[PDB]
Amino acid sequence: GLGYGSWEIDPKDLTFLKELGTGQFGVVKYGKWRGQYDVAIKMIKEGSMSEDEFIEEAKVMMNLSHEKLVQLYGVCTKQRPIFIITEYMANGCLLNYLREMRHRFQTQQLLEMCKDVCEAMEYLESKQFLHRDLAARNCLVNDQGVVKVSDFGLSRYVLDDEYTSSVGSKFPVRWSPPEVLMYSKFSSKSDIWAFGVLMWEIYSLGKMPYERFTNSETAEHIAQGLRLYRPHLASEKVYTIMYSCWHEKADERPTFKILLSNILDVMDEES
Ligand SMILES: CN(C)C[C@H](O)COc1ccc(Nc2ncc3[nH]c(=O)c(=O)n(-c4ccc5c(c4)CCC5)c3n2)cc1
Repeated sequence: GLGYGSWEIDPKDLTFLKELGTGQFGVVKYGKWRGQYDVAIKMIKEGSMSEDEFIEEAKVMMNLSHEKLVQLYGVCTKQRPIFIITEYMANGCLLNYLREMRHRFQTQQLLEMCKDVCEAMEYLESKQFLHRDLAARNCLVNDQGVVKVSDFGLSRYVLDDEYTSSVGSKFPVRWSPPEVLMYSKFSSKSDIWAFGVLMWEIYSLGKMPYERFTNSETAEHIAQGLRLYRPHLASEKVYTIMYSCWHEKADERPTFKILLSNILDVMDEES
């Protein structure tokens, strides 16, 4: 209605039902939009986000529509804290889901999770849109057990310097290729590297990558040309796929289209 652009949701249309938890921008709630539609509501803590830049980017993000991407529905930006309204994913973050041993996952279920994420990433790659912080903690799981990629590009708007540089103390060192750690060279191939690490997280049922090392030690390890090794649940063919994401030379790493093809081939050979 009047006073709201196509990217803008009227907060008066929201019914708040449950608190999901706190993320790095603050509290996230579950609710309904116009009494019927499930939504998640990020409530953005004052001083945590580059809000004007995010709002301009939200316009681009809302047009990134793919079944395996958590949809941005709109933003509430007339008052602080601002809200980001997203698709609701009932089974929570992927990292926590993997760590719940009750699920007793078959490897075919783990490969399907990888395929979900790979499809999202092939879509973003086709739109020349980098995720910039791909990891299991940034994927969500719906009530059907479908995995979707969330928070694509959002690291660009984080004002906490601990997150936004290697000199910072919350930077995703363990998901980063050597050229990011050495030179801050972000590209499609840094997303590819991260996706390999995410496959490793899935097949390890949510272990921390390089779990016995510090971030500094991890940086040195990968700079010496050394890598993660094979999760017990990963077949030889699955391991080859994740390992292909870690070529020292970025231009030798596959595309998301190639990875998707490889993952489908393994699904065919292993089901
Ligand atoms: C019961 N117990 C064991 C699980 C906890 O109760 C956590 O349950 C949860 C968490 C998230 C969801 N679903 C959802 N759906 C769309 C989201 N969109 C966002 O932008 C967004 O930022 N989060 C989110 C992402 C990560 C985290 C939170 C929110 C809260 C802390 C971690 C979204 N979480 C469901 C259930």
